Amino acid sequence: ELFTGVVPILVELDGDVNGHKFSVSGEGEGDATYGKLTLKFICTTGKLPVPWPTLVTTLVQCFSRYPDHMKRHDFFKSAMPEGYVQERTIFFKDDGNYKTRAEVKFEGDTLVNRIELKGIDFKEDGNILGHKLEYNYNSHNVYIMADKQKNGIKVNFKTRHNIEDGSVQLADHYQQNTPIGDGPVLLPDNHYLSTQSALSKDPNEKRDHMVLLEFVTAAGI
Amino acid sequence: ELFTGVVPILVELDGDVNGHKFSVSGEGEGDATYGKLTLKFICTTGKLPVPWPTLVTTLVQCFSRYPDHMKRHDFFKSAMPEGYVQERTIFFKDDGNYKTRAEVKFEGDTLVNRIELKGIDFKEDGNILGHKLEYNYNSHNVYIMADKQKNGIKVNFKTRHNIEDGSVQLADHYQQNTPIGDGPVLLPDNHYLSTQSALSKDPNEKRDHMVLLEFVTAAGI
Repeated sequence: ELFTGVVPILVELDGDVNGHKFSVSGEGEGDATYGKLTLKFICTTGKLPVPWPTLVTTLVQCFSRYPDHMKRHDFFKSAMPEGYVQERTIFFKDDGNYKTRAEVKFEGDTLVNRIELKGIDFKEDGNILGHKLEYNYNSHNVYIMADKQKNGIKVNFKTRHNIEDGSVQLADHYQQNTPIGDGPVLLPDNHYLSTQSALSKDPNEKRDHMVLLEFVTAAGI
Repeated sequence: ELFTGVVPILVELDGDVNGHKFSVSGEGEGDATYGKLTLKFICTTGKLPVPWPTLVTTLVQCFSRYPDHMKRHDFFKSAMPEGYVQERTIFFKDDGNYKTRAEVKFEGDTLVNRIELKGIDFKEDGNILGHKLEYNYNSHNVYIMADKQKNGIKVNFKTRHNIEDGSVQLADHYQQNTPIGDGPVLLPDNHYLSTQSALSKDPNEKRDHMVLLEFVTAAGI
């Protein structure tokens, strides 16, 4: 009954992309019984130096809806409340790469996601820094696998980002998750997450931000 | 001030796909000042004989957010309250094709969308009838153009539908809109609509349905 209701989420990221240091904080809530996510991200340092969509995947998979015949496959919630560490290396096709380490654990009643992001090799004439990315998101398949020795999961998927000239900027994600606690955790069979996201703005918010709605459900078994 | 607030939407579709006759009714509301859409679709005849996502585009572009420097390009709202007729022919790659005629006009305080859909040539071993389509949606670009002689717009875009085996079912849309009223209407310059949609289910709804959230904003000028 940790995720049986509506859970408050808090997100804090500190980033450095090509020297441009910045910070983002996010508040929202999630309902795992429905896989729904609702978060609001404010750039606490002023203007975000990278497109808001490139940070969607970095800014809580434990809120996925795992139908009941797939519950022994839910590593994410099996690691709670102590948590898990999520590390990734994201390669944006023909551009830079992000490196992120995050700790997501319950801190009281709130599920917290703290991250450190470092981006490098970003072209100034590229879509990322050139801010050529459109403000929206598509649906992707997130493929999971149990990582035996490490006692975790290896996740890996590709993301499609639309550019204003119609084209699509692809981003290769290489992900890993290992629990923080020393207790046993569910290693799952191979399977995937089906995610759908929609970005918008708050009509009454003055600060740079992104409003994100997201629906994620587990599948493949 | 027709679309300056929150407008109640009502949708009614009658369909025939390969002989399978069915009906859908939808209620929701839209806020054009924000391009937000929120609708709930119930299949009034029982079980929908085609995947719910193949009907998203058929089931109200006048709710698009048109930034203010693009207002003379908003044909959709320039045709109100009398309305416009939307006709389409949608070709699903290597499968059948839908034909739809719809009338969308204001009937009182409610913006109404009545449609007649006819689908044919659908493979039973195809993704459509074989119900192999995943329950989600991506973002697309809807390209508009003024149709001179006809006094309307010719719209045309392609849609991507994810299948459960990862792959993507493409759908080619050929669209036309002509006002119903005899009064002048805004013909616009070439431009496009950026749409994002997310599908979900009502936890308390027993009947076959689809819950859709959508954000659309105009761009290209």
